[PDB]
Amino acid sequence: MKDYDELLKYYELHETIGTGGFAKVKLACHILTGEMVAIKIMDKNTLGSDLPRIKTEIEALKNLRHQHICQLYHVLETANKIFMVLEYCPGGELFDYIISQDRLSEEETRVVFRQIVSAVAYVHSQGYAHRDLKPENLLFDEYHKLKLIDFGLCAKPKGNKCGALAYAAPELIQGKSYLGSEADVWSMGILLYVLMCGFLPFDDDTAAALVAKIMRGKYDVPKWLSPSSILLLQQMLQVDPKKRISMKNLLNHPWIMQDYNYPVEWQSKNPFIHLDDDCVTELSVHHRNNRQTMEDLISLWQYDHLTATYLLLLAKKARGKPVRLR
Amino acid sequence: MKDYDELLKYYELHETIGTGGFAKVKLACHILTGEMVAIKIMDKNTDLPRIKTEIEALKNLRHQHICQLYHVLETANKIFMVLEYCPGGELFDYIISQDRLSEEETRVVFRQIVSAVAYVHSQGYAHRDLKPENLLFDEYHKLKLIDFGLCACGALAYAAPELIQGKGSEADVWSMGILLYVLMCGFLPFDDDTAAALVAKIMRGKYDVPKWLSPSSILLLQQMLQVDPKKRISMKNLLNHPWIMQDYNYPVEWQSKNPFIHLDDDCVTELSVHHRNNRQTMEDLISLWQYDHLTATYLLLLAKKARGKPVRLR
Ligand SMILES: O=C(Nc1ccc2c(c1)CCNCC2)c1ccc(Br)cc1
Ligand SMILES: O=C(Nc1ccc2c(c1)CCNCC2)c1ccc(Br)cc1
Repeated sequence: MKDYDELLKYYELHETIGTGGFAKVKLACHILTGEMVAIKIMDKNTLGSDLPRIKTEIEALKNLRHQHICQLYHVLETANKIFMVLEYCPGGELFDYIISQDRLSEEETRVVFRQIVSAVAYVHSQGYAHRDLKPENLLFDEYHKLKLIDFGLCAKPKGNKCGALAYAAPELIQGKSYLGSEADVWSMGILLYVLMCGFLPFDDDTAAALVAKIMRGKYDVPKWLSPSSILLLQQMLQVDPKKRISMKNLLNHPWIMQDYNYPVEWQSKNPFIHLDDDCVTELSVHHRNNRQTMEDLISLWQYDHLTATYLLLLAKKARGKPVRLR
Repeated sequence: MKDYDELLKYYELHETIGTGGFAKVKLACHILTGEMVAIKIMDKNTDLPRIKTEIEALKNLRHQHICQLYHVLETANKIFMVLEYCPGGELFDYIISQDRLSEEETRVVFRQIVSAVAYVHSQGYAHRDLKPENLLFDEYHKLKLIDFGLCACGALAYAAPELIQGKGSEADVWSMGILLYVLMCGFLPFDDDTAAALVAKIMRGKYDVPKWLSPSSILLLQQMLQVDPKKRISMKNLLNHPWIMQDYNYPVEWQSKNPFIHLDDDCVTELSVHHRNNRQTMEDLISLWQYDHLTATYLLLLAKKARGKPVRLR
């Protein structure tokens, strides 16, 4: 099977999780390292209008590297297919966690929300806005840690020139000039509300009635919400993006800090410079090449088999497993 | 979410099995019967005529080897299609995990494909996208044809020469021939890196014959893979072909075992106890086939009865 020749040199294929529209996900094992991955297989003759979104997502994931962002390891392409080798996320969607139970307690919400804030503060530090923050776009890994996905609508608000209406900021609906970041803080406000309430702050049977409600910015505060939760919600759900809470004040907000008593740690634990010597040395022995050639090659970050082997070795080291290539 | 309120009266949602663009497929449980279903969730704002084509065809087609439509729900933002549960995966996935299938195992599978397609054609439809990704295994390892978004220019590698040339039943036979080759070989008879080079190969109609293919398989492949649709084997001669009948000695049974007219009394009686009516009020309601919650409940109860479980609503 043609479209699979190159992929099978590097990965041993396990079960198909399934197929939705143009995209199939298959579990696989990276041969050199033994690590489990998810492979997103996209058919080019089915993808159509979504091809530019696929390219936008790939460009963003090449440049973003964080403990709460689903990691891209490898991009492969044939006549008919684009393959994205991605971080293994068996825990399902935050959406599934919400619908499976009545509303989350303030405490359960904070555990999850502090991870969302970490990811988004990092995205913004890199000059990006995600623009499609919603619970279907947050996955749990096997350590029950959240991983942001679906960067197909993302942009660089200060660089070279969105999704579910219920999560969209007023200024984003009305198509305004902005610093862009502020719209993601509104979407995080919506997520905070839905997590603690089990329903949206703005919802309706028609798109025109929903738009009007978002523009109005009036929402109910249920009796089970604490005063602390109400105060944070008012600061995030400001219709005026200039009056809305900054990422800086969100990171050490009293609600965020409750029970933890330290601010959100958003800085990435996974660098682009600052290579891991153990991994570089082990790659050098496998490829029978000198360390410095190896460093120069890794630093190109081509998202080829080398990028994948380096990143999965680094993942294998973080587990506690030996830093060894088979 | 308002988009999910009506659906969740009838179904308990389980995990996502796939997401691509506007389309997401989620596993679910039908609450009244306890039966598992697949739910295709389509965002209307994120292609609409293809969706309506599939729904129209599936409302009219009912067969043991066609993935069953149970229920269509629509909100402001969503179209939901409740479909037969197929946890055995794509025939495609199955083939590549085995490299290729024996002639024996190919026949078991191919006879089910011929059954589905002969029925589609009997109803005045051509499927036009027959490929191994469009054939799913159910929980009992029986094949179910999906993706009726094209009807009566799918994957070029499965497209008939006369179809590519723009000049409906004969073209599906060519596609089943491609499918027959891939099942026994594990690779395509016509393949290339560009669309123009693939088209040229299909037009010339020359392909390699691997050494492991029997003379019987080679002969059936030549009859299906005729570039001239007038020379190509008919559905009639396919149904009782010597290769088709080898381990079996009876022709392919293509007629549907899944009726629109005949209603099952046990299911009607059980639905009457849930609905608080007599028979005939219930029969008249079922016979409308609206693809509402009643069609789902009837069809799932009938399936619950086919598997040997009690004919009972929770
Ligand atoms: O890893 C993923 N999915 C997945 C992985 C493992 C399992 C599942 C999904 C199904 C649930 N049971 C456990 C096995 C996955 C990862 C990234 C993306 Br994007 C989409 C899906
Ligand atoms: O049920 C379906 N697929 C499915 C369900 C579960 C699993 C799969 C597919 C993938 C194979 N591994 C097991 C998990 C299904 C049914 C109809 C349609 Br259309 C699309 C998908």
